[PDB]
Amino acid sequence: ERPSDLVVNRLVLFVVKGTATSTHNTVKPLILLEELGVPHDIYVVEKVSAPWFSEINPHKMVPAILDRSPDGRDTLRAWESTSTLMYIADAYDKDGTFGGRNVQERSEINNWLTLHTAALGPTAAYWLYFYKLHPEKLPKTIEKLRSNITVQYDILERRLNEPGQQYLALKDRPTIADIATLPFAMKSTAELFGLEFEKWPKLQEWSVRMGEREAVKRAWQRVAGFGHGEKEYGMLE
Amino acid sequence: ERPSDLVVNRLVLFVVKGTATSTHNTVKPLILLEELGVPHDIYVVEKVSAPWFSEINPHKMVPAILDRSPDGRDTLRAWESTSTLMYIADAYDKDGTFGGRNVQERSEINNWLTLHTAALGPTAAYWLYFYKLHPEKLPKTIEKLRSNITVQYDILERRLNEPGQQYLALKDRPTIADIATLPFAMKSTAELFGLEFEKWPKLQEWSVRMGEREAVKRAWQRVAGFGHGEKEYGMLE
Ligand code: NA
Repeated sequence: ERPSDLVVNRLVLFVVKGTATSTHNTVKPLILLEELGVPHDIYVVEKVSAPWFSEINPHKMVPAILDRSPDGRDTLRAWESTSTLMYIADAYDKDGTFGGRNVQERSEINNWLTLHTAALGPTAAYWLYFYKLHPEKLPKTIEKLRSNITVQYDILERRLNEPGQQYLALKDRPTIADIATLPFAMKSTAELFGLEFEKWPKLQEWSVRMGEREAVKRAWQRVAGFGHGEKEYGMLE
Repeated sequence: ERPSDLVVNRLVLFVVKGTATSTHNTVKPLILLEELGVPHDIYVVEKVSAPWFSEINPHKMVPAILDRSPDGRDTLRAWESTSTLMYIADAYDKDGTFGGRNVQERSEINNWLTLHTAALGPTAAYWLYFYKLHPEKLPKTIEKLRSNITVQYDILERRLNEPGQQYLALKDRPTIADIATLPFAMKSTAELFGLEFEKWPKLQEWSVRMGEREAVKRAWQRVAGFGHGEKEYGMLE
């Protein structure tokens, strides 16, 4: 059984209480929702281990989405942060401004999106798990993961050093690839991993260029705030 | 400089010499090519570290694809196995048989495809890295990765126990989510991880149903043989 305040009249984004370590994945769909101006509600999950929530996301994590299918026939769900980006793009990015307009664009967008999904994303998640959550401290494993993060920053830097390459996928404009990558490829996160972000100057420039976008600023301010307003948990107003 | 035998007249799939542990990602786009009957060449890479290959895939791994743009005027690329699947479906699966025919299908395909890309895939990759490749054995790290594989198997098993859920994403037919998951969710790979696959009966059943598809059989038989024929490295005839 779902909670009584969980209703789907529009896209619902599931998040947890905003903290330094709880927003790096949930901010991704929120950025895209802000960029596209998609109507959405925010649901602050108290316990991701709750049975009702594993019905939405069997991986028991945020972000998750419930939305009405375009024809209204189904309650669609999206879970995994990359999958929330693909879903919002598919349902709402009519012009492929973030999703890609043609096969050529999508080919690079899916390359840089998947690189994050498969490499930087999971490495950073394992780095954080072993550094902070694992009952035993495994410093050899932690150091290898931190080393793998520098290799991923090395790839992103090489790409942003190519002529006219202002963004990861496309030269001209940011895509879901850029949105997926940003939270793990900015100064505060690099500082968390124990790295000096200035060592990747084009990547740092890119992070600032992205950070200056109004949608991204609005996303960061809101995700930090979720659960710390008049409502602690459940559907926000 | 690019090798003299590398030309893009059609889709070229980049692979390495076939072994039990070198083919679980390259097999994914090869299954989809076989399923759709996409004309393609195979290129056996001697050294993924070779500077010419890093210009194709900066992550210096297989699989990677070079192919002609829709209009045939330009060359495009896909790299990361999941990205190779998304590209082939975009360019060649116009009926959305494997890519998904609508927002509802694609929502579930992208959920189960991204779960593999973000969770089982990277976990299996780190497991193999620490188990064979890393210069010192780290048994606690390997144990935790193994345990995380069982948690991914538990999620897949829960899904395939849902009434009528014959495949991971859709009830009725396999998609790129199934193709992506299979190599890391079959008896042989389970045995390699030191797991008893019988503990996940619906997952084992699904693996056998996928394995009985002619395209999946053709892919497995071909990928094992790359680099063992009359031409060891370069463009196969
Ligand atoms: Na089943």
